[PDB]
Amino acid sequence: STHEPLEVLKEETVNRHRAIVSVMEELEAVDWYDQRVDASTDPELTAILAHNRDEAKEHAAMTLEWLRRNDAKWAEHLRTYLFTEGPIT
Amino acid sequence: STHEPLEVLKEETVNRHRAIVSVMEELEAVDWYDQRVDASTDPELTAILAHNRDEAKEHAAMTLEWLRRNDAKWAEHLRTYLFTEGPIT
Amino acid sequence: STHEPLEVLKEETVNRHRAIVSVMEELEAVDWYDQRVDASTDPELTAILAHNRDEAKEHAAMTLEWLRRNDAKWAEHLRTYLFTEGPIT
Amino acid sequence: STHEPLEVLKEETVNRHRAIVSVMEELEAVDWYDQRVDASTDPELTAILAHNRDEAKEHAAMTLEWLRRNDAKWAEHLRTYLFTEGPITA
Amino acid sequence: STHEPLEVLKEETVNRHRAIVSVMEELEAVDWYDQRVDASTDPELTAILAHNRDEAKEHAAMTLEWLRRNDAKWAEHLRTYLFTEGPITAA
Amino acid sequence: STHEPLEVLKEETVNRHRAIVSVMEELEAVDWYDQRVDASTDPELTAILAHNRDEAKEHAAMTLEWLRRNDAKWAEHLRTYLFTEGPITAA
Amino acid sequence: STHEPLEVLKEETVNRHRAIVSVMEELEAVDWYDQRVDASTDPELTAILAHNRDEAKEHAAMTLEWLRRNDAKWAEHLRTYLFTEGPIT
Amino acid sequence: STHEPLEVLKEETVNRHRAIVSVMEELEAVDWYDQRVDASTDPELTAILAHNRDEAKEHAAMTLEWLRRNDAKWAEHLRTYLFTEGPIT
Amino acid sequence: THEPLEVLKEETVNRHRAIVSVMEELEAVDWYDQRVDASTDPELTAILAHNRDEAKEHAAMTLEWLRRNDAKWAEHLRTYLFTEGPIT
Amino acid sequence: STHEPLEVLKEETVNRHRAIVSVMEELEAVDWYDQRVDASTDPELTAILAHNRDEAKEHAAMTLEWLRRNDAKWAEHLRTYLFTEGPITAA
Ligand SMILES: [Ca+2]
Ligand SMILES: [Ca+2]
Ligand SMILES: [Ca+2]
Ligand SMILES: [Ca+2]
Ligand SMILES: [Ca+2]
Ligand SMILES: [Ca+2]
Ligand SMILES: [Ca+2]
Ligand SMILES: [Ca+2]
Ligand SMILES: [Ca+2]
Ligand SMILES: [Ca+2]
Repeated sequence: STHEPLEVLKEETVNRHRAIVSVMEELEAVDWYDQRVDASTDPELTAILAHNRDEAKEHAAMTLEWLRRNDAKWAEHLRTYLFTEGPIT
Repeated sequence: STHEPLEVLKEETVNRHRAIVSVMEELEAVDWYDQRVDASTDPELTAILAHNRDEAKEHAAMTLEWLRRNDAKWAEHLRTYLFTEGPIT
Repeated sequence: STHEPLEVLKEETVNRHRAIVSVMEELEAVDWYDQRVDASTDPELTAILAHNRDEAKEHAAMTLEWLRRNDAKWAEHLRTYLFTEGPIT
Repeated sequence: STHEPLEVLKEETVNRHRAIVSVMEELEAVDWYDQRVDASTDPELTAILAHNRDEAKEHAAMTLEWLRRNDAKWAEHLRTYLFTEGPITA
Repeated sequence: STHEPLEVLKEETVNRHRAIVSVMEELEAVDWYDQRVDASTDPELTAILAHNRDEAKEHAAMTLEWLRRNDAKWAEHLRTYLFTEGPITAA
Repeated sequence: STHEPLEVLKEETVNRHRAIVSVMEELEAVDWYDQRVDASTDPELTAILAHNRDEAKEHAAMTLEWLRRNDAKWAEHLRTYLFTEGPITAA
Repeated sequence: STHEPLEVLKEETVNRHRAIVSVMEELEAVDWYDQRVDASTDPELTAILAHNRDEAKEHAAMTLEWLRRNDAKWAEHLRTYLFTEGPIT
Repeated sequence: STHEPLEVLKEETVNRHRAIVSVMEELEAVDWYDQRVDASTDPELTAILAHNRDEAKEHAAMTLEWLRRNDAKWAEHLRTYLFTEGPIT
Repeated sequence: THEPLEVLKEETVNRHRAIVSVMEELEAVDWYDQRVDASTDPELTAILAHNRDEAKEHAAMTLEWLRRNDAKWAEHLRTYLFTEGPIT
Repeated sequence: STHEPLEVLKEETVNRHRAIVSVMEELEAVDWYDQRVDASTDPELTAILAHNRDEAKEHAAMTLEWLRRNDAKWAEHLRTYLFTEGPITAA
């Protein structure tokens, strides 16, 4: 799944790759589920989709915390912006 | 770029979609630049890749804070896990 | 995301499409997470990956039950084969 | 077709991957056949498409049962939700 | 799924399109199932994969017959080569 | 092109893979050409596209006969459905 | 199949697009068949693959001639290079 | 980028593969550039797109000539159809 | 385009046409250069190398168009192109 | 991610591949961000998308300068066309 041969990648880079691709996939599921929630015409399906959507958000947050704890720039940049109140830029 | 027709999607669902795909694309850049930092045999190139990598993390962090502020479950789940101690699970 | 124009599709066919593609995406996550569990060299990440894997199984099971309740041949075939003993064929 | 190198995967993981990808592909045929069934304007084709659709559902059910027999969490989560009444999110 | 807009396609062209992509997908399943059958190390799964494989061949054959009945050049070319005996590049 | 590593695939499985992906690719061409035949506004091009469409049908037919000769379930199911009359799903 | 909306494309541009992608698809078949001919271990299959390879070349040549007749600079550049002797550059 | 293992491919097959994919990519650029030419509303951009378009045609023609010189059936079939009059089929 | 053309400004769409063109020429530059290294036929190698370097030229032309038509492209290309010393 | 085997590629070819795909990806982000900037109906998001858009341009320029320094034909052609006046096709 990597762009460079594993041969040249440090173990920490590959573990971070595993986490990053996990966040990406959960983010995608969040988005597609939210779209289906809006478009669904069956309320029983809509409740299932909306539930799965919100657990995908939890999966992403758990993996993002792992990245925060194992990558200094992630911790630094996440600390600057997350859980703030003023204008983001 | 959306999976359901825009006509059935709420405005704010589409704006969250724009933010989520942005975070996904910045996450992909972080992973790919990080792999290329490891594999590059040109130090001047490596310094550029590393700089771009870490700015992609900042772009992800800003856009993520926007998601947190505009989605009740992103705020709940991010609050649960980010900058915590002890087992993420 | 549909192969035929929404004008010619029954509303229920589109709802079933929303469910099928959700299950497919959950199955993909189960598989990918399980492969990352085997390959991970960080025990914390492995624990997150395994947790997300097993919740993806739950999401699939939930959505599959919706299909079962909303499609006569899913109900027939799932009842023939699930929770059985002896050769599946 | 695996995302991690086969050297690091347990044999059982790779066999479950084979089953999972099989279920995914049968589900996709189910969805596409059903959409084609709605859109077809040839009755003889529609009958073939609907026949193939419903056998794809059967292939998926067979492979899902194998997964249930070979994975404790699949067996648990399928047990909880399949063949129930009432809200699924309960 | 079509490469040209539906407005310019004849209805029968679109029906043949539906038949063709079905056959393609059944063929893809035949091939992947057979590879997984070779590679599987679990005999219970292998029996399932092989059963699904051969049912996919049936799905392809059924849809192929529909194409044969609804397209004269399919009928011509399938008649030239199927169920023959000699070298195939000569019939 | 294979979904499992070559070192676990039997040679005959890989040859059938080569034949199957060939039929799939010719089928794709038949469909795409036929759609372009409907949409084209230049008659000289249309005649070329149709010629190519129908030669793609022949390529698929030749390769299908190889499959029939090299796989007993292809032989069985194709014999059941090709060149028949009456409902296809009842043969 | 077009990258710009059909309503802004001239009709001649769309016909050339039909021809160009046909040549591309036939070129791909020539290449893929030639690789399979080299790799095949069944002589009866190989003869079929090679027959189809060389017909895909004929299809490409035919379609390219239509393009040549319908595009002034296809005609000019093909006339410059085809059927020459000496370094192509 | 080849479909069969390089170990079983003949040297000439791999070189023709490099030439064929090059012709394919130049043809694609001709088509996409021509579509952008029709749709562009900036005259300076349009001039660049058309200029690059006609050079991609020259690149394809050069590479096709190499194929003609290095493949007897390309030579036969191009000779049959290129620079002719009357019905191509 | 990733958003509907009806919500996009006309200049935005023209910059899209330019950006995707540069991207496709860059990809050709990269693929041609890899093929130049791997080619075992001398006349082919010369064609690939010629096509490679013309794609670079196409990219340069289309980038200049962007520079003339986007103030941030002009600023950032002015900051870094043709400089001495560390790029970061 | 290379199309030829790494064995046969010169090291500078692989490093230029790393630079080129980086530029492509930053360019893609410039384009997608700008289209999202046009289409966004939330001004706080728009400000983020637009800031990110303009930093992608800087990333592209930095990497392009590296290519210019490491490739004579990039240096030649960029010198011909960048920061000029008049018809671009003629300089
Ligand atoms: Ca605070
Ligand atoms: Ca990207
Ligand atoms: Ca996914
Ligand atoms: Ca499929
Ligand atoms: Ca056998
Ligand atoms: Ca094809
Ligand atoms: Ca023929
Ligand atoms: Ca391209
Ligand atoms: Ca125009
Ligand atoms: Ca030039």
